Amino acid sequence: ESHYPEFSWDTVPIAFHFGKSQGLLTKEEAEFVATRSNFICLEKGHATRTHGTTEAGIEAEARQLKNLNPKMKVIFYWNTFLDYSMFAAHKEYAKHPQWWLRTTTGELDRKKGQLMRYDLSNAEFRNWWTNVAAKAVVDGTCDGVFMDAFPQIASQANRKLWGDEKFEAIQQGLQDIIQETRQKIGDDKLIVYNGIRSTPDWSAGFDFAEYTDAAMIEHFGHFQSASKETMLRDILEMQRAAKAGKIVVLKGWAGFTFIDDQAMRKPLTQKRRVAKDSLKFPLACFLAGAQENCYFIYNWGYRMENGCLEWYPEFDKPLGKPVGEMVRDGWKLSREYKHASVRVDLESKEAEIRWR
Repeated sequence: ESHYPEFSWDTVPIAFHFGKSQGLLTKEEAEFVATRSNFICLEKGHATRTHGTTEAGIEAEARQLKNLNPKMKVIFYWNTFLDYSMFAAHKEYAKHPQWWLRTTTGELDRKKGQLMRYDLSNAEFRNWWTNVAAKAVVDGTCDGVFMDAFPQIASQANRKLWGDEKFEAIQQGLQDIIQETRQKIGDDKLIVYNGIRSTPDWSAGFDFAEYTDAAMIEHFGHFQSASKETMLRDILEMQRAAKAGKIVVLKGWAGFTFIDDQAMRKPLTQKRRVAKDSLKFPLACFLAGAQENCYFIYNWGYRMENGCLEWYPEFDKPLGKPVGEMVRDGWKLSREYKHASVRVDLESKEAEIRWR
C-alpha cells in the first residue's frame, strides 16, 4: 500500500531493471531514469568498475537517483540462491564453509564457473543473507530487495542432487528466508521477486503473498513462454495478482533477447529498428491486462546498453485510467482506456493500439 512506488495511468507505467557495470549513471542517464519512472531495480555489478562492490555502487546510485526524484523506489538485487562474486558479501560467505551446500556425495553444489548455490535450510546462512539485504535497505538508501532465482530453487531436478529430505528442507528454507527478510527489513520496504513463469512443463503464479509485494514476469513472450497458451497464462496472472493488490512487473523483450546471438550481433541502429517494430505486440499484451501497480519494462537485456534507455513515443502519449475491464474472446483480448483502445490477438501475434 503506502510503501508502493507512486503509480499513475497518465502514460504507460514504466519500470527499469538493469545494471551499468562500468560506473554510475552519467548525469544524463540518471536524469533520464529518475524523470521517467518511480521504480528501478539495479543489477549485480552496478558501478563495480569504479566502486568495487555492487553494494557500494548501488548505494551511490540510489543516492544520486533519489536526489533527482525523491519518490523513486530503488531496489537492491540480491540473489536468493547464487553466490555471485561481485559483492562484498561474496568474500564473507567464503568464510563460512559450515553453511555450504553439498550434493549427496559431499561435492560442493556449484554452477559452472564455481558459482556456489545456497543451502536455504541453514538458519545461520539465512540470518547472514537477510542481514546483507537489511544493510542495503535499512542502513542504506535502497527501498527494497529483488529476490531472484525462485524457479531454480524449486526445480525438481535438484532432488537428484540433494535427495528428497534436503530438497524439502530447502523449499521450507525459501519460505523461511522470505519471512525473515520481511521481519528484518520492515513493513515499509519492498520485496520484489522473480517470479511469475509460464512454460509448457512448469508454471508458477504469484506466491508468498503475505510477505512479497511484487513479482516479475521475466520471460513474457520469449524463451519457453512464447506460446499463446503461456502468454495468456502470464497476462491472466498479472490481472489476477494486481487485482488482489500486488505489484506486477512485465518484462517485455524487443523482438529478441540477450542470448539470441545473431540478433545481438546486429548494429545498434538495426537493433533499434527491430525494437521499434517489435514494441506494439508486448505493449498491447501488457495494456490488455494491466491494472493498478503494473509496470512495463521493454528492452533486449539487463546491461544498460541492451536497449534499456531507449524511448518510444508510445510511452509519451496520453493513456489515462482504464474505463472497462479486459475482454477476452478466445485468444483475442481488448481493453478500453480513457485515451486509448487496445486490441491483441495472441494466436496471430497481431495488435492494434488506437490512441486518442
